[PDB]
Amino acid sequence: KETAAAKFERQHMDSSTSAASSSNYCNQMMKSRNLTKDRCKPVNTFVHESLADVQAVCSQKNVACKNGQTNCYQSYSTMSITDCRETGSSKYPNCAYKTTQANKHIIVACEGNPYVPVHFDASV
Ligand SMILES: O=c1ccn([C@@H]2O[C@H](COP(=O)(O)O)[C@@H](O)[C@H]2O)c(=O)[nH]1
Ligand SMILES: O=c1ccn([C@@H]2O[C@H](COP(=O)(O)O)[C@@H](O)[C@H]2O)c(=O)[nH]1
Repeated sequence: KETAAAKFERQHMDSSTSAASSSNYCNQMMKSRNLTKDRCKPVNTFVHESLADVQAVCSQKNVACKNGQTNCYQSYSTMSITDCRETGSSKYPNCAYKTTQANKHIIVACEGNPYVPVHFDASV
């Protein structure tokens, strides 16, 4: 079975491009990472940095998570990210997304041993 760590990688990691994200990026990426299979996932962020760099965030700035948990960590550096947000006219199974590239600090929740990202919380 897929570990929480592997699920984070599937849902939130895209090291292959620096930013590129054509206007079509989210439409394609959300489908293939199986984020559209059962419903259209409303909001989802992909991070364009190395896995080691995103894993390192788990030892960076400890911040409160949105749900009140204490295991969130904010990256010291900005990172290349793409936000995918479902459009108003998007109709499952034809999931449609607006693609927005940005350079922001990421906030992830980390768990386990090894202590690794398991949830994408926010960007700031
Ligand atoms: O900037 C964000 C905010 C939320 N999410 C995803 O949306 C899910 C649900 O978010 P929320 O509606 O609980 O904020 C999160 O678990 C996370 O996967 C992102 O990818 N990026
Ligand atoms: O603030 C949070 C939110 C979620 N999770 C964990 O992240 C994983 C994926 O949750 P989600 O991003 O699908 O909500 C789960 O194992 C959940 O317990 C946290 O550790 N902290």
